[PDB]
Amino acid sequence: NKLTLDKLDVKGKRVVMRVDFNVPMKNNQITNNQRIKAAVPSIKFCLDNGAKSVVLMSHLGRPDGVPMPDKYSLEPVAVELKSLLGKDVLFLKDCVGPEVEKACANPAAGSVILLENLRFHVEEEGKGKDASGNKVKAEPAKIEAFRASLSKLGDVYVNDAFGTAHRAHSSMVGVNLPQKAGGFLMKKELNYFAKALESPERPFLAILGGAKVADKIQLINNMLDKVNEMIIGGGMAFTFLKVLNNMEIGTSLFDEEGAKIVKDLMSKAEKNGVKITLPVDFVTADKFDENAKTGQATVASGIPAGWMGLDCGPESSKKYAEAVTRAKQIVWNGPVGVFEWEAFARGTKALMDEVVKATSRGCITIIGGGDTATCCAKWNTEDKVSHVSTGGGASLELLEGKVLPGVDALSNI
Ligand SMILES: Nc1ncnc2c1ncn2[C@@H]1O[C@H](COP(=O)(O)OP(=O)(O)CP(=O)(O)O)[C@@H](O)[C@H]1O
Repeated sequence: NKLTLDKLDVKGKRVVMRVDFNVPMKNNQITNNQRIKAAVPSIKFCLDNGAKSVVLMSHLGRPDGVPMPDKYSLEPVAVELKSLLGKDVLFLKDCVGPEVEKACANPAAGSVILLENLRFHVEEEGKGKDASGNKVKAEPAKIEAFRASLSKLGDVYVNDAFGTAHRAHSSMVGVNLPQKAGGFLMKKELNYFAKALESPERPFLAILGGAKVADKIQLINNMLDKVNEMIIGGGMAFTFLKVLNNMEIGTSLFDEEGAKIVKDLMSKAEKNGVKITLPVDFVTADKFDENAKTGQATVASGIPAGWMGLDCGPESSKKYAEAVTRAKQIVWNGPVGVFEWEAFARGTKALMDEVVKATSRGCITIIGGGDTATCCAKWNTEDKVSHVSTGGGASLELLEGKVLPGVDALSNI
């Protein structure tokens, strides 16, 4: 279909490799390195297979096309990468231009080079904001030059940046080398998602959680065409409960736009035979705070208002468990409560326990990136589910049935 790294001859070749090293940070300290580790297999393969160089490029955060070295440098990533790889990483303070080109022209065999944040240049995204905060547009000649420069850095191109595969950015689709190969991470991610979406083992359970409904309509709709069961949890559930069940939800999140289509979505489900599991009980809070006073409510009792519901309750966890038990395949995108806070994490943790249990008995368990992946780190379960995705937005696009420009741009095999 598409050329992949396993099929690519890299011996004695400089490999310029787009990766997603857009890792969570604080005070320029990396807080989850999951994205970095995820790329190691492609990098090692290249090295073990005689690549002259591997030049790594990524964005970090949204500097919006202006240099932000004290907020968004990849320098910390170069440090973490050397540790993961047990090899030196040469960090360049830029990604394009004559000095970087000189550095990458003919490196000593086995050289690993990490470029500075691609997004310090407006050319990468093709638009951005000026240093005064005004929206600005990249210029075509400059974009071409930007792409040309990156292109100079390797003989062959590999994209392992699954997390960025939804972005038609210069580094992702604009590289002007004839051989453009998907990396092992890109391959792995797509395989699990394809199987899940094209050819699932059944029953196929989707667990969708999150705050709002409006932004998930395509996703729910598409998933309803694929799955056998769906759990809808988190903040989004209140919209369904209020509309469908007449529930009193207090101050819990309510999506007015979403409420308009909830019925239509449930109709599709019924028509398709998809069993919907909504929460039946809740952990309530008197305010939206980590340390709020908490209570308990049922759909029938209502949320006494305007208290808000911030986790599912024990009976919900039981129904969720029952669904998990039924499943031979699961895709989980979204926590079922405010997992960030211990008083409202219980539902999420229990579900994680169930998902882990399912994996141990052969359930194919796919965790969407973003918050759900974060939970995997938090509770140390990355090696206990089948797949923890590195791409939240990207994975969501696939789940919505969308094409990834980063994949499309690869060479055909
Ligand atoms: N019952 C509930 N009430 C309010 N918020 C809830 C909730 N259950 C979960 N959440 C919150 O939902 C958040 C995730 O929701 P959402 O739909 O906004 O994804 P998101 O904010 O990650 C989109 P983006 O990718 O831009 O960050 C988590 O931060 C969690 O605290």
